[PDB]
Amino acid sequence: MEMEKEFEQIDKSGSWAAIYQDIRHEASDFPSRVAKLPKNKNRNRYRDVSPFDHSRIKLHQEDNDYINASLIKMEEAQRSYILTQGPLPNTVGHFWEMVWEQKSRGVVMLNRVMEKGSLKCAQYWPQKEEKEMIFEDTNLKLTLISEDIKSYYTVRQLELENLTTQETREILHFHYTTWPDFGVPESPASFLNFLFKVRESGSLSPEHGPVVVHCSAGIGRSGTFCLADTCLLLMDKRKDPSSVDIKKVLLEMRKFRMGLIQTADQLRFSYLAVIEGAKFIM
Repeated sequence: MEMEKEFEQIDKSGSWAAIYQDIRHEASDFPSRVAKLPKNKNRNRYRDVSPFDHSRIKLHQEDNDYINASLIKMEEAQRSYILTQGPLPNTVGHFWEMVWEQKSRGVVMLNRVMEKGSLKCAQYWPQKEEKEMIFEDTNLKLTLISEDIKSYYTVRQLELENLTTQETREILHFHYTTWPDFGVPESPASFLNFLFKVRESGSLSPEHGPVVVHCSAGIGRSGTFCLADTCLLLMDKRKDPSSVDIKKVLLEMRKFRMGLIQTADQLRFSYLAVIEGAKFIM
C-alpha cells in the first residue's frame, strides 16, 4: 500500500502495536558472540543491546578490537551509517578511535547527557575552547573550535588530532537537544529540519566515511534518523515513489543491528516524518 493512506488506516483501526510486533517477529537473528565475551562486559551499556558479529565495527588494535557499534550498509540507497551506543566512561577513547579510523566527518547525537535524572552517556567532548581533552589510551586530542546553539539543535566544530602522526581533521557534532524525556515529538518538523542540516554539511555523503549516529542504546532514536533519511532518498531515486515500503526498509536495516525502532510510538513517528518530508522535498 502507499504510505499516507496505510497510515490513516492504522490510526483509525488503532493497530500500531500489532504492526510493530510483526516487525519484531520477522526481524533477523544473527550471532553476537564477541559482544558477550567476559572481557567486554564494561564496554556494553545494556546487556540486551549488542552488535551482530557480521556487521560490527572493529577497532584497529590487536589487544581488544571490540566496540558496541554496527555498520548499516544500504545498497539501493547508496548510504552507509555507523550506529553506536552513547559512550561509557571506559569507552570514550574507543569512540574517537573509531571516528578517526572510519574517516567519518560527522557525529549525530540524539540524546542529552542527563535525561529523567540519570546519566545517558559520558560527557565525551570539550565544553570550552581553552580546555581540550586528551584520551591517553588511544593517543588522541580533541579541541572545541566553535559552537552554535539554536532552538532545537546545537552544531559544534571539533578538531581531532592523532598524536602519533600529528595529523588533524575537522569533525562536525550535530546535537539534537529537544527530543522529549518521554514519548516522541508531537510534530516531525524540527527533526526533519535537523536531518537536512546534517545533509547540507556533507557528513552523509560518499566522499567521507560513514556518519556516526548515537542516542543512549543506539537503536531507537538512532534508528528513526537513518530510517527516515533512507526512505526519503529512495523516494527521490525511484520512478514510483509510492513503492517505498517503510516496513521493508526497516527490516533490511535490522539485518545489520538488532532492535532498531524501540516502540510502536517511534514507528508511527517515523511514518509521520517520511510522509511530511516527502512534501517539502518537491
